[PDB]
Amino acid sequence: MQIFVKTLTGKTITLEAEPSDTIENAKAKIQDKEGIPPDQQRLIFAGKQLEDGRTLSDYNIQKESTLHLVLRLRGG
Repeated sequence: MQIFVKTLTGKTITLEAEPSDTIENAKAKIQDKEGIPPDQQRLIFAGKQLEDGRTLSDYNIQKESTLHLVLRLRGG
């Protein structure tokens, strides 16, 4: 799937993932692009706060669907 997330800084990051992938994994993939450890990340999906240990599927990110990720930095 094509994942798009906007950072606190308005930066668009594009990632590849499946519904089966975890939120934790998604954060790790973002880190590789953002440079910010998952510890400092606050990732929200369609206004709903994401929990670690969950899947993307659990939040209705199904195959060939879309995502609505809003990412903030801790301290911001």
